[PDB]
This record gives sequence, structure tokens and C-alpha cells, in this order.
Amino acid sequence: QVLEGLDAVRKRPGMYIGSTDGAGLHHLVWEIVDNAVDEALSGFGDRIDVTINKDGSLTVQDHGRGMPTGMHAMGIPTVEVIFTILHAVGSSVVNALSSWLEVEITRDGAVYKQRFENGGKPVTTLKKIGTALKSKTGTKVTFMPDATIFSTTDFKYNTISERLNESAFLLKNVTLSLTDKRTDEAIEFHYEN
Ligand SMILES: C=CCNC(=O)Nc1nc2cc(-c3cccnc3)c(=O)n(CCC(C)C)c2s1
Repeated sequence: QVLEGLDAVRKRPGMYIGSTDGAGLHHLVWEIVDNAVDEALSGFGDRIDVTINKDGSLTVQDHGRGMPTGMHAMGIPTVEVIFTILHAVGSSVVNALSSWLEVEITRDGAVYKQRFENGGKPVTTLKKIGTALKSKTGTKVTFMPDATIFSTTDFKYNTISERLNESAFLLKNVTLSLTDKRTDEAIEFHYEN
């Protein structure tokens, strides 16, 4: 397996997300959402909240275990490795195609954050920013799609709502929410089995 950096994604985005139109833009949402859904399917977390922010960015929040907060080689956080090496995989592809991205992790009584800019270059390490109850766990990913790559950077509420509805139906017993801060629209989906 040949590992690559984020420049490879930026030079051939269609190879990773199919296209650079609205379909590709929304693939970025699906990758992040799917990672939160995988975590819930494994039994960690019973709600997944998606927000379309007024500035054009998009946030996904889960209440799963929290991405690992430790280090890989050479003092590099595991989360930085997840977000910056392409195993050619969604997290690194979204980072590559974002003008900025923030990941916030909560676990073990601590809240940590790392910020990337300009196609996924870290501008901070994984920094402890605060504290939380020892019981509190999860991951939050916010990203701004790169307007230099996509033909449209307008997330579509109806498109996202349909996909989260479907994902709630497949998962069971997990609430998926969508809030649009541009229009104030909001919806929740939950299917009990
Ligand atoms: C909110 C937006 C998106 N949501 C997520 O990405 N949520 C996640 N939760 C976890 C929990 C654990 C994990 C496993 C084993 C033990 N403790 C934590 C973990 O390894 N991951 C990395 C999996 C791959 C992305 C490397 C994640 S990714």
C-alpha cells in the first residue's frame, strides 16, 4: 500500500469524491457522517448532530468514544495522522478539500482540539482546550469546503436531510439531526426497532 499526502487528493479530487460539483461537495458530508454512524453502529453514541453554519462550514458531532488522543511516531497525534495521510480514508480526503477543518475530541475529563488550514496543513497540534465531566465522550468535526476546488460550496438542506433520514433508518435507535443556521430550519430522525 502506497501512502500519499493531501496534495494528491487536491490534484485529482474526482478520483476520491467522484466530481467537484454539488455531488462531490456532498460526498464530503457523507464521509464525515459515515464515520460518526460507524461509531454508533459499534454501540457508541445515540445521537449524531449535523449543522450547516452561517459561514458555509458544516459541523458533525457524535457522542461516541472520541477519536484517539494519543500519539503516533515522532510526537505526531494519531488524529493528525488520520487527517493528513491518504491510505490510497474519508477524514483525510475531507481535510484535503477544505480551506479549514477543526476536530474537537472529548474524553477522559478533557477536551482537545486540532485545526488545519489550506488543504489540511496543521496550524496547531492536538491541544487540550478544556475539561468536561469524566463521563462525557465524543468527536466534533467542522470543515469549510475549499471554494477554489468546488463549483458550488452551497450545502443543500434537503439533500442532507434525506441522507440522514436514510442513515437513521439503517442504524436504528440513534437520533440524527440537521440544523440549518442560514435559514433556521431543523429536523430530527429516529427509528426504534
Ligand atoms: C463527528 C464526526 C465524525 N465522527 C467520527 O469520526 N467519530 C469517530 N469516533 C472514533 C472512535 C475511535 C475509537 C476506537 C477505539 C477506541 N476508542 C476510540 C476511533 O478510532 N476513530 C477513528 C476511526 C478512523 C477514522 C481512524 C473514531 S472516528
